Amino acid sequence: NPIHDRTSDYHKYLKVKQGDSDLFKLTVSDKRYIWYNPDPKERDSYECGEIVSETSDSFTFKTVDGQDRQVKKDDANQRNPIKFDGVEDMSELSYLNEPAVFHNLRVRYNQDLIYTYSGLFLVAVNPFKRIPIYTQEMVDIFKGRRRNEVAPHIFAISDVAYRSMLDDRQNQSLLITGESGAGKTENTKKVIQYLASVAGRNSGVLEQQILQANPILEAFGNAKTTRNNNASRFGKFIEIQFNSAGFISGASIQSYLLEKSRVVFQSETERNYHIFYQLLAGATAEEKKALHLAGPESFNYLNQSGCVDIKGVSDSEEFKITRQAMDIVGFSQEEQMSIFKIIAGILHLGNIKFEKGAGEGAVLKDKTALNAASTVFGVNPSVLEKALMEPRILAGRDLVAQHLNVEKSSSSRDALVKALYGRLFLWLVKKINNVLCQERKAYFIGVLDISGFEIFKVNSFEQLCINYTNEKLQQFFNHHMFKLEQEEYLKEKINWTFIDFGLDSQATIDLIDGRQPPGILALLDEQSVFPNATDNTLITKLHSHFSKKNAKYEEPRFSKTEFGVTHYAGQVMYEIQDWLEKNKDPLQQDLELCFKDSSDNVVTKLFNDPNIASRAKKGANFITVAAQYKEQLASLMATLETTNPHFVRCIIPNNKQLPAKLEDKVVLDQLRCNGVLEGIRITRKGFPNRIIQYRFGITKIFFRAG
Ligand SMILES: Nc1ncnc2c1ncn2[C@@H]1O[C@H](COP(=O)(O)OP(=O)(O)NP(=O)(O)O)[C@@H](O)[C@H]1O
Ligand SMILES: Cc1ccc2c(c1)C(=O)[C@]1(O)CCN(c3ccccc3)C1=N2
Ligand SMILES: [Mg+2]
Repeated sequence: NPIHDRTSDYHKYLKVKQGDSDLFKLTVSDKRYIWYNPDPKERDSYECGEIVSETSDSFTFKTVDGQDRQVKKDDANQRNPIKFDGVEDMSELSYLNEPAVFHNLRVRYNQDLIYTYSGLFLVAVNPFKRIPIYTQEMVDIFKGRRRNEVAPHIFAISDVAYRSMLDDRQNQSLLITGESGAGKTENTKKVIQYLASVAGRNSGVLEQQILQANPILEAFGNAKTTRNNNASRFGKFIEIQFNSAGFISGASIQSYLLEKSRVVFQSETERNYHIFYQLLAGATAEEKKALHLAGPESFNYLNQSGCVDIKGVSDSEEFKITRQAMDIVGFSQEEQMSIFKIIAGILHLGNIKFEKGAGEGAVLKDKTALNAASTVFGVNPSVLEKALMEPRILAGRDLVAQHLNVEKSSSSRDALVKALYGRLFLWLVKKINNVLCQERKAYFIGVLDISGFEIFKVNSFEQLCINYTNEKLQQFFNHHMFKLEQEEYLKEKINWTFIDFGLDSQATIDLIDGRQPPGILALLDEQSVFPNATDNTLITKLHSHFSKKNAKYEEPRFSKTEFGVTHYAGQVMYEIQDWLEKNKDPLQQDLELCFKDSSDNVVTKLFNDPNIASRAKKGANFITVAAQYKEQLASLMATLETTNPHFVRCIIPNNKQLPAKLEDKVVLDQLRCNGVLEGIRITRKGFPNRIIQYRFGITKIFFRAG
């Protein structure tokens, strides 16, 4: 049994190494220790001091450099006896304080033990290197094991959810939180791997298709940002579906709004979506001539950020892997070829250069890029040129050809690019779901992988929606861990004094999405239909409603175009430029009419299939992106409320994507804003189990521990 064999790989990579006689000596020491700050300006930098004396209310301890200091017992962060260092479940610690919890994660992380329980939920600290704990042999070890029978692991919480699903006949979710780069997408994939394996299984083709969906989604929906070389730029909820017997019967991917803006613009050092680099690196021979391709430096949409490759990644090899996944999932050769024509066409569109005509209207003097795009998309270049520079609109009921200047023509060309790419992405997910989901499900385990909290030098509308999604997820953790839990204790009247755990994201949520008094998204929508609005009237309206009024909002003194939201994970300043256009998300109807006539069978579907190309109305206006965002988030939250949730908190070790480098302030900020210590305390002080060290409740008896 590998669990008990100290030579096994399980022991070697998932268990705390045996300590030596010198460590034994230290472990039976009668000395006692304290975690203190050498510099009180930096509360997160701790050293260990020996406690050398005490009074009824203070400790005196030695500092690393010697000099003795005193501290009130009520302010003291005592160090755990060292037999606790490496403990698998931190609810076992005697002293529950910040430096002690960090220390335990630190000891485990120093020996590549990245998973640790923190009471009821799992903490996963990103190793930023490969650790061989996800093999089939590891999978087989965890299969069917109760949590306290095996070491902490993403496989274990996955098995727990799978047995709860069987035993309780109840849908489950696995909610994996974390800032950008923390490990959500990798851990998501391990949960899927594990479930596909243990739920069977000779009848392996579906399981393979499920796994192969990922390189396709990542190639199109992930990109290098400053926070993650493989940042997810869309959120997803993956439903792994099981028949009533408990075997996997299918899967279905719910994808959320994609950051289409990245197709046309990337900040310094970032990349566009991986697929563009994969194509240009990995085509073939006649693909490059058939698609009129050259290198990334030759395309405006890839030559701006100064970064065309990612250390340790071969875009040409990844292209082979993406195509191989497209084959396995079932995309035809003609379908793959049309997918790449659309990628190539986008890049050609981005190389159109509009310039000033005799008058204010733009003209196109060099049509090389226009012609190449039109060739690959299968559209008429003269019709496309006219739809870009001279689109027709109604003015009242009259039909009037506009003549757009350079800036507007360029923006319209970008709008067409973003629509093509976002619609292609939706089409990819739809095609995948049609393959993966071929049976009605009895049960599901849903795994949520959102885009993680992020802060850049410039934060725009996309960042506010990403960070709001993260705030809402933290609140769902707070609701589950603290608020519902104490609501039960009351509904049962069990002698329980309510405890304020001081974690409540409600104020920030009402600021962003309040109705009600109206929050930020509601005012954005109101401005979006006001004929006379500008990004400046919008910011003025926000300040008017919130400045010196809402405690989570800040009107900054250093800028007239930004506002601050105090999120659970820190304040973010948001630049208002282009918000009304991003929210309206316009696309000239003459461009749509041009692409509806495409000779290409995939392009034609992107523009004629209503599930892909149609947009809902609200009154006399198309539904705004903020409204679409809210519908998606509301649908997710409604789904989660039907499941029994399991939480995995991914923690990034530093801001440099490096292994073996824990950064104290970075880690501790996450431990605080994630509510990890509060989560351990409720576990310890509360009454985790109730049917039908104790309380007799009105209709159940509640159990502690044990
Ligand atoms: N358990 C792991 N083993 C090995 N490498 C990992 C692990 N978890 C994370 N990584 C590395 O860390 C990188 C970022 O992790 P990822 O799971 O993509 O982050 P994320 O939380 O999904 N970020 P985002 O999509 O931007 O919100 C990965 O590409 C891997 O290099
Ligand atoms: C549950 C949910 C709902 C909406 C979402 C997300 C998740 C995301 O993670 C994103 O898919 C990440 C990008 N993003 C987005 C992009 C542009 C505009 C608004 C949101 C997101 N919206
Ligand atoms: Mg991700």
